[PDB]
Amino acid sequence: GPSFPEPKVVRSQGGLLSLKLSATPTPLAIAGQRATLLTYGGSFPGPTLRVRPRDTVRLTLENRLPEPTNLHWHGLPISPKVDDPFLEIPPGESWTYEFTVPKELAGTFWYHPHLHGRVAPQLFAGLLGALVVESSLDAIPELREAEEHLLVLKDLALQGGRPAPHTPMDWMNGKEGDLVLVNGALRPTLVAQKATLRLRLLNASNARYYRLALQDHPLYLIAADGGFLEEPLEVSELLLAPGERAEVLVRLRKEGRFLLQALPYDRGAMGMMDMGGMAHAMPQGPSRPETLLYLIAPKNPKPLPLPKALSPFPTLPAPVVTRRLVLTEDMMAARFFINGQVFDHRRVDLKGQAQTVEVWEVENQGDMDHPFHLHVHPFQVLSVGGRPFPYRAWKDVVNLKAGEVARLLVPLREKGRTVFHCHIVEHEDRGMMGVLEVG
Amino acid sequence: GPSFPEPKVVRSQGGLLSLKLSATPTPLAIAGQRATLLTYGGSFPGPTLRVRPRDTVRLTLENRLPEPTNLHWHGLPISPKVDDPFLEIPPGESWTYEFTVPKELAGTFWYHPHLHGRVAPQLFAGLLGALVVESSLDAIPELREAEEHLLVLKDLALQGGRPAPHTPMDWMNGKEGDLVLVNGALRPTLVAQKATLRLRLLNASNARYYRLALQDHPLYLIAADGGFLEEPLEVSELLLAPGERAEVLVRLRKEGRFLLQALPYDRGAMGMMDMGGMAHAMPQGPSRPETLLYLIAPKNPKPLPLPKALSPFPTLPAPVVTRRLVLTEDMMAARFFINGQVFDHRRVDLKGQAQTVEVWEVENQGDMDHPFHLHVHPFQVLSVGGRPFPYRAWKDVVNLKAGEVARLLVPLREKGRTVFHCHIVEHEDRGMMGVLEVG
Ligand SMILES: [Cu+2]
Ligand SMILES: [Cu+2]
Ligand SMILES: [Cu+2]
Ligand SMILES: [Cu+2]
Ligand SMILES: [Cu+2]
Ligand SMILES: [Cu+2]
Ligand SMILES: [O-]
Ligand SMILES: [O-]
Repeated sequence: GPSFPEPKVVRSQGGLLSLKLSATPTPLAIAGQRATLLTYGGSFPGPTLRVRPRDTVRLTLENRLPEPTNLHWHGLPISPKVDDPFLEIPPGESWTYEFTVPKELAGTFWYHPHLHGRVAPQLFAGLLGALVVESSLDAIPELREAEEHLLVLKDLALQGGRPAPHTPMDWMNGKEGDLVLVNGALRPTLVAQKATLRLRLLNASNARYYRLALQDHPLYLIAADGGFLEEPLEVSELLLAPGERAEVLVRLRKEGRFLLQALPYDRGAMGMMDMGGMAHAMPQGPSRPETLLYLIAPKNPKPLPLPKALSPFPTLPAPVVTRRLVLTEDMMAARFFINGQVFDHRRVDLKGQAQTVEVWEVENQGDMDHPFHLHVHPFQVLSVGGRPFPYRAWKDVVNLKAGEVARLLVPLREKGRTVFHCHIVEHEDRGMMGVLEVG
Repeated sequence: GPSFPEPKVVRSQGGLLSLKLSATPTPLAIAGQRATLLTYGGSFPGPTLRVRPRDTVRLTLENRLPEPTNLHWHGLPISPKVDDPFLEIPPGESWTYEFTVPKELAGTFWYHPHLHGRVAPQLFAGLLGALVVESSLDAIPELREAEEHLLVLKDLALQGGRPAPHTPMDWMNGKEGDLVLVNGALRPTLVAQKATLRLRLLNASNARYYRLALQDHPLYLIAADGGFLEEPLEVSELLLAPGERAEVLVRLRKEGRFLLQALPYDRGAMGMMDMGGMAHAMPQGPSRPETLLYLIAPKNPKPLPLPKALSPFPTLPAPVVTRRLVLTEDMMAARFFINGQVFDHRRVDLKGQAQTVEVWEVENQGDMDHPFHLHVHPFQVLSVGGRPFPYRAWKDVVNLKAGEVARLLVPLREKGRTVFHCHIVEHEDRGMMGVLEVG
C-alpha cells in the first residue's frame, strides 16, 4: 500500500452520500499485532466521509455491539433532532441519520458514539471516523497544489488482544494508551512528494493531548475545529486537545528526515502515592515525548507561497446574554461538575433564543485541563486565560488549563435540546455535561 | 387654613412609622362640592408619610370597601413579598405591611391600590397618598432654605356626588376628569414666602398627563421618580406621565402672579365619529390647557444659588442580558399587550438573577403614549426614541410615545415575583402587565 496509511475515503455521489455502516467487534491487525476492536465499517479508524456544502448525507448505522450506541456528528451545525445526544440504538437495531450539509461550512469534522455513561469505553475501543467538508477555497492554487493528508491522532492500550479495560484511575483521569498511533498505524513514514503539505489533524483520543511540533519547521495554521482562519497563522507548535481539529500547511525547507512529535505536556493527570502515612493524590506530571510519524522531504523542496487570505470570518450581531459555567472536580470520587451539578438528561440548564448571540464565560476551577465542547452551535473563542485569541475561526472545543477562563461568542443556530460537556469523555460519562435548550 | 392646601403629614417617630389606615367611602367637601370618595385616612389625597432611610414602616391597612384591595408601595425598592402585587385583602379584613426603608434612597414615592382588574376605578375614586423619603442632602443650605411643598396632580369627574363611572371608552383611553386638581383643591393659590421653592411633584392621575410650565420661569429638575439627579437640570417645561414624580427648584424672578399650567399635550387618546358611512376611531388631539395653581411671588425676590451638585449616580456593573418588551394595542377591544400576550398571574414572563444588571428595551408599537412601570427594581433611563437622556437618576416609570423605544439599565434587587405594566391603569387592568421573577 501507500507508505502513508490513511482511512479509506467515501465520497458523496451526485450530491448524495448514502451509506450503511455497522458498529461491530472486528478482528484486525494493528501496530503489528492481532486485536479485536470495535469499528465502524470494519476499519480503524472508520472510513473518512468526504462531502461538499448542500450535499445530502444518509447514513444508516447498524448496531452490532452488545450494548446500545448512537452517533454524534461532532462539529456539524445541524439540528439536534438529527445529531441527537439522547437517542439510543439498541443492540441489533439500526437508525438512519439524514441531514443536509450547511452551505457556509468547511473543514475537518468527525463522528463517534455519544450514549451517556458508555462513551469512553466505546470511543477507546475504536469507534470513530473523520468527515471532511470540501470547500471552493480548496481550488485556490496554494492549497490545490499542496499534498493533502488526514492525520487521525488516537492512542490505544491492548490487553489479551482487546482494548484494555478502564480502571478507576482511568475514570478519574481519562484513559491514555501506550500505543500512540496515527491513522491506526505505529509511527508511519510519510514520504512527501511535494514541498508543501496540507495536513488535516484530528485528536480522536479519549484524553491524550498532542503538543505538536515538527522538527526544524514551523506550522502554518489555516483552519480550526470548524472552519478556516482569515489568513494563515505561523506557529512553532500546536496543542490539540481531545476532540479538537486543525489544518496546517507545512513548508518543507530542505531534504532530510523530520520527526513530527507530541512534545511533553502536563494536562494535570493524577496518580496515587504512599510515602509512610500518605495514600494521597500526586501529579503524574508531563507526558513522555512521543514520535508520531517520520516525515521525509523530497529533493530540492521549493514550497508554494502561502495563500494571502483564506475565509473572512462573519461579523456577528451584538450578544444579548452572558453566561457563566464553572467546572469543578471531585477527583477521588471521579465526579465532575458544571455549576455544581452533574448531568441529568431531564434537566434543562440553559435556555437560549435561536439567531441571537450569547457570550459564554467558561471557567476551569479544577486542577486538570478540561476541553469544553458544545454541540450544534460553533463558537468564536475571544480569549482564554485573559489572553486574546490570535485568530478568528469557528471552534467547537476549547481547552482550559487549571484556573483559566475562556470567553466565547456563541451564535445560537438550530432549535432544540442539545448538550455541552468536557471532551475528556470519561469526565462526560462521569457527569461533566449539561443541557442547552434553544427555542 | 394655609392658603396652600397640602395633605396632612405623618412622620416616623424614633425610627418607626406605625400607622393604621382605613380604605373607606368618605363624604367630604371637594372643589366646592360635596362628594363621597374612596379615601385612605379619611382624606383626599391620603396622608403624606414622611420617613428617613433605615426607618421601620408598619402600616396596617383596614379594608372598608365593598371589594377587595391592596397596596403598591410605588417606587420603593423593597421586597415583593411585602410590596405584593398578588395579595388580596378582602372587604372588612386588615393586613400589615412592614418593611425597612432602604439606606440609599431619597425622593417622592406614593401608595395606591394594585388589585388586578380593579385598579382604575379604585385609584380614580381617590385611593392614593404620597410617601417622602428625607435625605441628608435636604440639609444643604440651597435646599434647606427653600420653601418646600408637595403637589399631588390628580383629576376627577363627579356624577351624582360620587366619582363618575368608567365607560367603555374610558377603559380604552384611560379615564380623565374635568376637575383638574392639586392636592384635591381646585386651582389653589400658593403665596410664596421665599424666593426659592422646592416642589415635589406627583402625577397620581389614572391617565391624564401634565405638560408642566410656569409662566415666565424655567424649572430646575433636581430629582426624578426615585432619587436625585447628579446636578440640577434647567428645563423650560416638564412632562409628568401617570405614576411619575419629579422634584424641581423654582427661582422666582420678580414680583407678580404666575400661572403653573398643564399645557396642551396629545397622548393619543381616541374618540369615535360617524361622517356618513363611518363609525371609526378618530384622534382626540391635544388636551385643553389647564391652570393648575396661581403662584404669587414675594416682594423683591432674591432666590438662593442653585446647589452645584446633588447626588452622584451609582456606577453600575456591566449588564448580563438584554430584553425586548413590545407594547401593542387592540383599541376597539380595549385590550393591551406585552409581547403579544395579556397578563396572567400564573405565568412567569421573565426570569432574572438578583444583583445582576439587565438592559431592557421597551418598544411602543401602539399609537397611544404608554408609561411603562416596573415594580421593585428602579432603573436608569439611557435613551428614549433614540435620544440620550440628559441626566442620570433612578426612575421607575418611563413614558413612550408612539413608535419610541426606551433603553433602560435595570439592576435586579430583591428576589421574588413581581410585575411590570403600563401605568395608564385602565390598560393594566385590561391586560398590559407581565411577570418578572428574580432569583
Ligand atoms: Cu466529539
Ligand atoms: Cu474534563
Ligand atoms: Cu458531545
Ligand atoms: Cu403606581
Ligand atoms: Cu398604556
Ligand atoms: Cu404596579
Ligand atoms: O462527544
Ligand atoms: O401601580
